Amino acid sequence: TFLVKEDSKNVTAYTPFATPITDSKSDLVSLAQLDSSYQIADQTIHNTNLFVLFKSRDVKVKYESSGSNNISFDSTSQGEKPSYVVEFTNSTGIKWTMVKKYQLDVPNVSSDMNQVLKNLILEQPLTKYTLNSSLAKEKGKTQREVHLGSGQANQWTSQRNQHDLNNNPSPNASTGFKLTTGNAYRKLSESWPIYEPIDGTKQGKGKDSSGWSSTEENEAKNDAPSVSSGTFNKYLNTKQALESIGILFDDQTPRNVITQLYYASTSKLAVTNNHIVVMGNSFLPSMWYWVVERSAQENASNKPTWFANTNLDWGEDKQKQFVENQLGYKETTSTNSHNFHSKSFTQPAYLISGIDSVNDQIIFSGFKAGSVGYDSSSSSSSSTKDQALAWSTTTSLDSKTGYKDLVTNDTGLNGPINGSFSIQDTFSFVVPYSGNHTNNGTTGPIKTAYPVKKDQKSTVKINSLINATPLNSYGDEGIGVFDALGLNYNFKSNQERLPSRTDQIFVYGIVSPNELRSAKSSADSTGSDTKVNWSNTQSRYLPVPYNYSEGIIDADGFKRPENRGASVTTFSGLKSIAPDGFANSIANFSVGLKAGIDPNPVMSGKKANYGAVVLTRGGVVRLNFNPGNDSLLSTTDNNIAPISFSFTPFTAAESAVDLTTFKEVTYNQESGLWSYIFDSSLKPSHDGKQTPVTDNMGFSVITVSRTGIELNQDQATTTLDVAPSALAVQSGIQSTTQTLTGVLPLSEEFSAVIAKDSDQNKIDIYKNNNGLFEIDT
Repeated sequence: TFLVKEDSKNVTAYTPFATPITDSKSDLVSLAQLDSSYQIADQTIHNTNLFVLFKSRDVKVKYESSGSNNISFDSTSQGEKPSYVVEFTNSTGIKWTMVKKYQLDVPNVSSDMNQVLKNLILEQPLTKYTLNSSLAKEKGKTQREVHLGSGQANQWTSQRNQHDLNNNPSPNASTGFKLTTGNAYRKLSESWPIYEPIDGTKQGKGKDSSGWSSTEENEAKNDAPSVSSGTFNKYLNTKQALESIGILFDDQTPRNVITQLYYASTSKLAVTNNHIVVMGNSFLPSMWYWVVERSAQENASNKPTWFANTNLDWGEDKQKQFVENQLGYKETTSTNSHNFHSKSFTQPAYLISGIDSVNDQIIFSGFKAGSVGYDSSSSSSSSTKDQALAWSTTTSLDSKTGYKDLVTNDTGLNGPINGSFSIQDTFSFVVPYSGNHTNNGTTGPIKTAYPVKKDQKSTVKINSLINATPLNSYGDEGIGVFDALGLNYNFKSNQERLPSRTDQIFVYGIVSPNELRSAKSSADSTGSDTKVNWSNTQSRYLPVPYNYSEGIIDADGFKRPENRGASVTTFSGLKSIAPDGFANSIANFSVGLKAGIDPNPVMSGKKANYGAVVLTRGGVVRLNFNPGNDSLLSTTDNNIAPISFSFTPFTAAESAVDLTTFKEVTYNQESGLWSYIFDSSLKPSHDGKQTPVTDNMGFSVITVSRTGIELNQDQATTTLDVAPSALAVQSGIQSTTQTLTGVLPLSEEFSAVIAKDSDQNKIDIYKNNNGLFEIDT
């Protein structure tokens, strides 16, 4: 029998004949002995029992920079509503009864962690209505402007050696983006605004919470009023959009960053034979995750593990350093120059695609949320004051071809180097040279350095920030756009896309029960921050489709003259033509990670195959694993890109689907097919211009199938050299009128759709032809 979620707290069971079981509508929130403010966040089936995640709309969390126990629930005003994971069972018809109830307590904080948190600042979440221009921030100081000062041009050649930028050919390379304007950056105790600038290069107060609350917020309220009578020339009102992505409010005002971080961090559920795993959502970053031992006592506090303590394998040692060297500045010749890199932490947040389990293994994926240092000096003063220190790390044109050599390239490892370079009859934004290489021949090794002057080394305060997108540098320049859309190509006979290693990074992997026990120990460590190691992980540069932006039509080394023009080179300039329910065409999104075991037989004496699929902006990604080792699939040749990742573009039908309305991902074990359910009723009621939405009705379903030569099929396929892929195709189940309840996969050859057009229910039976549906009236 199949289970259907009637609403935010009720669950109704159906027989395989698409008929509802009488007296089966159960209120699990009531059953779990939880109050009205709670609703079911995620459901999964393990060991035949239903595991349910619950989260309260009434949760309140505080961050107190002083003290030992910094992150805590606000007991005082009935905000001590932690999230719960409950095991339910059938005691027979359908009669649910609670087995175990686990509570997810806030994270513990060390002395070292709290020194980052004290001055940690966070970007306002990205919305359905957020533009390329809202995201855009004013360009920072030039490399020669930081280390040398103003009017120090054509003196670079003689002075670059002292500042340890020996032979560096890019004085004009940007050092980051200014934080005095653009999208709001807030402390964990501070709250985010309902307003978003239309142009971040001009409108906005960035990290200046004080300057916003005193003067700018009032201009914002006047321009972009809630419900319209408003002008909407400088600002967008996204209260409705914010609310639709899980933002909690005190009427009009959103709750502080820490509360939003908690509520969104308890979004997805995975269950193994000994552990329960809880991760965040795709909308806003997750700085932690929960590993709950299923053997935990009735009233015990289950604490999360920080991502800043979970050391991942980025594929290569160099790939990890790239991410870390940009997290902040080291040495701390100041005293309060605390950031993540200095306090010896790793990547602190991820925008989680999802989490699932196969053969007691946990599978995760997501994009790495951008994180960089920033200056907070407050005065003469430092040249980098009120600015983020981020840069492009895209592989140089002169680099060796072959995946391993492209990703290990020392281009932009310690400091910035990319810009704009004229090559023959075209151009590039990536530095043409690395090592001893120059146009004349060999000139001595090229050096890079963190954008901090060595004279101002002591009188500088480099603290930490976290972005709401997979973009590290938002500085309004050429290279920013090519790194975001994947428009950097080499010029050698065999073309190759030069990857970035900090911007639009997709991280994925498989976690063992012992790797999860390690994670649990780190959450329970008191005193020192205990470090975790996840071995079977990988990273891949996954950018947004270039054709989602107006003005770009191909991806080649040769670039047309019109493509050096400002209108299609900077963020504010760039215009979106993306149909996937996002106003921006620059930041990538991922959702619906679901793994499944292949029904097709494998060679005798070999373990059954299993993979995972996930949806990203522009296509479907497939994660390939070796079942004999329960590791990521790999191959002998390093020149070929990790065979554990595959990407297949979408067509106009799949691109048309609003990725922000993802409801549920299912997998049919007998078919080997994934059903991606999108409910249009998950749309916000009003635009950024407060105009009522008129397309929040209906649904859509996408089928995902395995393609390619699969492992251990025969004697030849015992090893692979090509990554097996996936295919996303609009199933044929869709509506613009009906409001979906759920989809019953009645059989391999049949499916049932439960919906309401005018309150009364309707059961639609569709004919299934290996993933392709046509209605049976």
